[PDB]
Amino acid sequence: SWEVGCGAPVPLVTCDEQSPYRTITGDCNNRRSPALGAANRALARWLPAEYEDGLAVPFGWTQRKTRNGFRVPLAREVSNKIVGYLDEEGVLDQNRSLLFMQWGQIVDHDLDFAPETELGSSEHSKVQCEEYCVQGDECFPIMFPKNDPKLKTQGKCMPFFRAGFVCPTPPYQSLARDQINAVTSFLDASLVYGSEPSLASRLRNLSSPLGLMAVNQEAWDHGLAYPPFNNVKPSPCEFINTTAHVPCFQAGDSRASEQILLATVHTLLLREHNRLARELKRLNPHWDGEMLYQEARKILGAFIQIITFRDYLPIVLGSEMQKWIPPYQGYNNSVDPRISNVFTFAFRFGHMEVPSTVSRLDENYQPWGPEAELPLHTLFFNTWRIIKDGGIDPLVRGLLAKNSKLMNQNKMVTSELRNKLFQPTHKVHGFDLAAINLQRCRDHGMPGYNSWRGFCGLSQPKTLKGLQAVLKNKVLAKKLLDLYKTPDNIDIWIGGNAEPMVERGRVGPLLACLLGRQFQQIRDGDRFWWENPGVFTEKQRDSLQKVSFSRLICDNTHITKVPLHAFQANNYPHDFVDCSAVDKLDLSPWASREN
Ligand code: HEM
Ligand SMILES: *[C@@H]1O[C@H](CO)[C@@H](O[C@@H]2O[C@H](CO)[C@@H](O[C@@H]3O[C@H](CO)[C@@H](O)[C@H](O)[C@@H]3O)[C@H](O)[C@H]2NC(C)=O)[C@H](O)[C@H]1NC(C)=O
Ligand SMILES: *[C@@H]1O[C@H](CO)[C@@H](O[C@@H]2O[C@H](CO)[C@@H](O[C@H]3O[C@H](CO)[C@@H](O)[C@H](O)[C@@H]3O)[C@H](O)[C@H]2NC(C)=O)[C@H](O)[C@H]1NC(C)=O
Ligand SMILES: *[C@@H]1O[C@H](CO)[C@@H](O[C@@H]2O[C@H](CO)[C@@H](O[C@H]3O[C@H](CO)[C@@H](O)[C@H](O)[C@@H]3O)[C@H](O)[C@H]2NC(C)=O)[C@H](O)[C@H]1NC(C)=O
Ligand SMILES: *[C@@H]1O[C@H](CO)[C@@H](O[C@@H]2O[C@H](CO)[C@@H](O)[C@H](O)[C@H]2NC(C)=O)[C@H](O)[C@H]1NC(C)=O
Ligand SMILES: [C-]#N
Ligand SMILES: [Ca+2]
Repeated sequence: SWEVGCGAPVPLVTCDEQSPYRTITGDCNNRRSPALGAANRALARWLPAEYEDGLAVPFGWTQRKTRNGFRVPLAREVSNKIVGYLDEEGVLDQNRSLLFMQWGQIVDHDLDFAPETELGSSEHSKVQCEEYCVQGDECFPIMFPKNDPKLKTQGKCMPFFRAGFVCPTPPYQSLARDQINAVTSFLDASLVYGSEPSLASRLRNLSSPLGLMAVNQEAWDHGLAYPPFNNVKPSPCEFINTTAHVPCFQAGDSRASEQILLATVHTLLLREHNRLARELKRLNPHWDGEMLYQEARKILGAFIQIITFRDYLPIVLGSEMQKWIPPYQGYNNSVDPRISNVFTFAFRFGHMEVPSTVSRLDENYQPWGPEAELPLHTLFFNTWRIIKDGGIDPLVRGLLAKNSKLMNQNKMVTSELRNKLFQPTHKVHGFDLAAINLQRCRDHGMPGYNSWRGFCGLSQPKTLKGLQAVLKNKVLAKKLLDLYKTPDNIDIWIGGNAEPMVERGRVGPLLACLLGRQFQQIRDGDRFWWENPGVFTEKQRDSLQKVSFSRLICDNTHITKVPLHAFQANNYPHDFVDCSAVDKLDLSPWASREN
């Protein structure tokens, strides 16, 4: 191999060795190997990278060069021919709330982020990629095929910059390109507390010794908090309505404002922290701020794991859950906690669960005003609809009352995502998330579909008839091969999502496998898992088993009617109960009795 230790912005420090608290960076989780699982290191590889030049050039870069003998089809074309649909009727998941979608994006943002290459602060490279669609260094444009309506209207391509890689970020050359993960691999609520020490400090309110998180001083939501505005300008959130001039929210993660519902749950998590921090002061008045913040931070993270593994994963993986995530047996120092590259694509199954509209409901769960129901596209980087149009209560009710989009082989990704995506850097509402994913798959050097089928010990179709049988769909199998020419070349993202769903889950055989393995590893390899003996006490754990998202809603909003089981489609009011019927989190076990 080569250089068993490359790396940059890898910061400060080494282990307090006996501290009861996680680092912010993720360091010191594992003792023998302290960097394992930290932020700003390469995504792990379960299989060797597959580039056009075996080193870094993505398949589809140089156009005389084929992959296994054939030209790779354009990203946008695979989007246009296989991913899109018009009829939004009957596309909803009859047994999964919109919260099911939303929680996936959170967990996801807790685990991974491969940021786009920068080297662009007063640059025209950003422009050479935007204005001329010139493929070059880090610019790897998504061209439009002939007859694409976007030609007549936007340009010749959609800009697109490659993701960042390890040793440097400028050119480089020596070995195989590995993409960076800028967040910690552990399910540790980093999307709330940050993954950098610098950032994590800024988010805190270090004026009062109460272990609180910095909150907004310009706007309030019925006496309830809002995360602070981010003051970098230009601001994406400002651009979408210059008259309101409302900036994006500032949070542990940089994506918090990407879409209105993600910002919403970001606020719930911010509010639960401060809530905990002051409930913990009540009980332990001697405690100093640092201890409040840290104990609060520990409880909250405990919260995100419990919800994720008890309530979310079982209805995603389904009958495939037990196969991959057997019951807990304690921490295993030999297990690699790092998020694999391919995961960052397998976990994108969620993109096909995002419905076309977002609704605001009143106190009786009725349409909130004349413009209650909004197009998803008008909500990307939209924070003014929250601050200036209702607060989060109308949105939380939407989450609870409305359905997610069911994945459908004939209706994959909604046009609001496939045709009208807003990107922070740019100005237009016309990017394609489906096309970007596909392009990105090649950017990261993903192996194909069959290499992954194999990895997981499933069959590897080689023929139109073979794919037919796997996909249980003739027309899909036919469209897929007309474009890819062989099942070997199909991109992991679309290839994985095209499979029929497993019994009682929301993904198929190949996806269940990739997702399962990863989640089994972050749990078995995390020294601070909430169930691991020593982290919490008998008594503390016992109380933690009682948490639920419904409760999270009750303590932190003015919604008084909620479902018991928030992840499944619930109807109002039959399925809704009073918050007073919902198990609370008993923090008595956190009291420290003296002398
Ligand atoms: C708008 C977007 C969403 C909803 C309205 C949305 C939703 C999800 C869900 C529900 C996911 C999982 C259950 C999920 C996973 C991942 N996404 Fe993501 N998403 C919206 C928009 C975007 C955009 C834009 C990107 C950037 C893609 C790129 O490569 O440039 C994006 C990415 C991802 C992603 C990769 C994260 C990473 O490792 O960098 C997921 C794992 N989503 N989305
Ligand atoms: C940009 O953002 C502003 C919000 O700052 C949006 O303006 C809002 O527009 C509506 C009407 O178009 C105003 O509401 C009106 O009055 C009452 C509500 O009290 C209602 O009953 C009426 O039917 C009507 O809807 C609202 O007050 C106004 N907000 C302000 C203070 O300007 C605007 O629509 C956004 N424009 C863009 C570019 O999206
Ligand atoms: C909508 O999704 C619901 C959420 O998963 C689902 O509820 C699930 O119902 C089954 C009932 O069979 C439960 O699974 C267990 O049931 C019994 C225990 O009574 C066991 O003997 C079984 O082996 C199995 O372990 C789940 O507990 C329950 N899921 C959750 C998370 O609550 C509904 O059935 C779905 N509704 C429709 C219409 O399909
Ligand atoms: C850091 O922590 C500070 C201490 O909690 C916090 O200051 C407090 O801010 C609240 C809310 O803005 C104020 O409480 C309320 O005051 C009257 C009620 O008497 C209301 O009319 C207000 O609207 C408000 O809800 C307190 O006045 C204030 N506490 C003190 C003693 O100054 C800071 O806001 C926190 N800083 C950040 C950036 O989050
Ligand atoms: C911790 O997990 C590891 C990793 O799976 C397990 O290690 C296995 O150990 C056996 C010998 O006992 C070897 O044959 C395999 O190489 C390992 N499994 C694989 C495929 O990685 C181990 O079971 C766990 N250790 C403890 C103490 O629970
Ligand atoms: C994710 N966006
Ligand atoms: Ca994390």
